[PDB]
Amino acid sequence: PDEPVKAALVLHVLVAHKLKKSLDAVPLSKAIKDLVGGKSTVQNEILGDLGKEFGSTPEKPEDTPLQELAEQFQDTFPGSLGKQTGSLVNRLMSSKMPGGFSLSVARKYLQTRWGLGPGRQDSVLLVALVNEPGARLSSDGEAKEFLDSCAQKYASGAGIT
Repeated sequence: PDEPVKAALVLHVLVAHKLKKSLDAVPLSKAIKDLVGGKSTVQNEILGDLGKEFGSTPEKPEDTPLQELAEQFQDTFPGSLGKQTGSLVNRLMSSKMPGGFSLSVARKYLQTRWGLGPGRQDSVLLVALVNEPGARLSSDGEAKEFLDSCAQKYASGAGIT
């Protein structure tokens, strides 16, 4: 069941996080310059977080849509955690979660309750990153409806259990 991350599960997530939009809400099949409109600050900031650890920069950003970037990047993507792509995960993990909820106790619960594996537990924090709560969760038991619903949206992908 275990397989590494696809760039359409790690970087299509990130460009939906900057627009504060949903997964189906972006058209997914058009270029970055046409996505944001004419804001021209987030457009240079999308290439800011698309160029940190990711073999940093492609041959040209604004010619490919959100798939046709990633089909080029699969031979360059080693299945990394993310330096500051994956640091937005820790931002959710400290600002919106109760006291005593760093990534040690979370990654235990993703395996010992549902069963995902470390190759698939990267791609379930990112579907937690697109739907963040508006406030910090006031109890440890609030991770039983927030974090469990991320694996149910992950069940709309490969669909294991």
